[PDB]
Amino acid sequence: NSPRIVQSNDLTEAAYSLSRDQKRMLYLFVDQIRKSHDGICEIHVAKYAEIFGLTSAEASKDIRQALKSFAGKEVVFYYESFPWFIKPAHSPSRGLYSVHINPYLIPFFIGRFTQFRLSETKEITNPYAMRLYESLCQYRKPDGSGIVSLKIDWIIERYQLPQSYQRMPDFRRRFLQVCVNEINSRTPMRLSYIEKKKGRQTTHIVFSFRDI
DNA sequence: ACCTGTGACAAATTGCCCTCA
DNA sequence: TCTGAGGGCAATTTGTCACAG
DNA sequence: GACGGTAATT
DNA sequence: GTAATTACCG
Ligand SMILES: [Mg+2]
Ligand SMILES: [Mg+2]
Repeated sequence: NSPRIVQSNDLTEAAYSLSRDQKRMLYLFVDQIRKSHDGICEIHVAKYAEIFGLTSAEASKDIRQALKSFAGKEVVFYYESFPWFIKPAHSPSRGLYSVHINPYLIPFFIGRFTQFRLSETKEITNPYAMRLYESLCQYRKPDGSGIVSLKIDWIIERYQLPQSYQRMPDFRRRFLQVCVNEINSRTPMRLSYIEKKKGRQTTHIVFSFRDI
């Protein structure tokens, strides 16, 4: 049974922009941190490859490029911004990377919490769909169902959606429908929604879900 | 002016393949 | 030989915007 | 490369 | 023929 990720709701609702590969690595960091400290973590290429059904080569490519793409990335808890890394990653041994997570991030990870097993999200491709599945997990009930109304502006400012998704039809076509379809095809969740409006503008999205 | 969706194009990402220390 | 660090790809997805209703 | 199987050399 | 350590090859 795959690793049970838990995280403070403050991270689920933080403002940041990470790729799929970066979020994948981040889940393992959160797992390492929680089992305890000082903040120094490690990643093995071959274990990553086995976890996500990747080759060693493509695993190596994903880790390396995610890792160099962390530089300058920042995290906002609503309104405080932090860098993810305080030192570049580096490899003491072949197939092994050592990373220095900002120790000031530790209390935001382990605290009003969100939890999901890693197999639920490891087939998801779109990172915004990972964000959506995390925010839905934050409201899930023991039995596996839930319902929540999210404000569109808050979705855009938390997930840092790109500017053209401020136009609602592109928001619908390239984010909402794709990430709902992905969740429904790639997780053990079954998700539906309906739109809440005010005048001509759509202001919130109401998600209902149950477990299969 | 506001809303919706679709058609196109560009930019990014994906799972691939190959090569050599 | 088995790893993994590189070097590439075509097909597909994602981000953007012009245009009609 | 890094590691271990296998022949080779004392 | 054996023993055992070793260069090196895959
Ligand atoms: Mg990859
Ligand atoms: Mg999709």
